[PDB]
Amino acid sequence: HGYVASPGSRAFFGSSAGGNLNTNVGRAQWEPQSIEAPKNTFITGKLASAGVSGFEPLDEQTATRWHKTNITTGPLDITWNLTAQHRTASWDYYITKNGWNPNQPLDIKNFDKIASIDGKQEVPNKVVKQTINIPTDRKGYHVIYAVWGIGDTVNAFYQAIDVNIQ
Ligand SMILES: [Cu+2]
Repeated sequence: HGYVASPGSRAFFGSSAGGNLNTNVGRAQWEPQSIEAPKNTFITGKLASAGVSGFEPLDEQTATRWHKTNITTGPLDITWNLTAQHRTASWDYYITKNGWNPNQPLDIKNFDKIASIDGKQEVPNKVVKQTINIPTDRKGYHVIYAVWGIGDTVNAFYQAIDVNIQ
């Protein structure tokens, strides 16, 4: 169990620690760490919730629904907080393509992978800090999809992150 705290994930922003910057986020208000589904679950319109019961409100998609963190292109620091550390296989990061439609359901086919970090089947610390590169053809509202792949289960934790790139 874990979430991306910086830039705050869509689920994390639904919690008090995230400032309640997103409203009406279901289970994300209290447990943004709990978005767990089998690896390689990428159902269109169910990326933000990973199809998980009680997280459905996260799947709404419009240009103005969610709070964005202002960021630049180039290096971006990602910080996870893990409420329950687990042995780890992988960390994968995707971002929406230039030209994507922020008023349509999220579809993984409209993202590129932009980073992949091997977990080496070790148990990470409670705070995990990684640096990924945001490609320079992205401007404006984009969604980063951060995926923490568990080493000793068939599951992963899924974190959609709303950013405004300038
Ligand atoms: Cu867990």
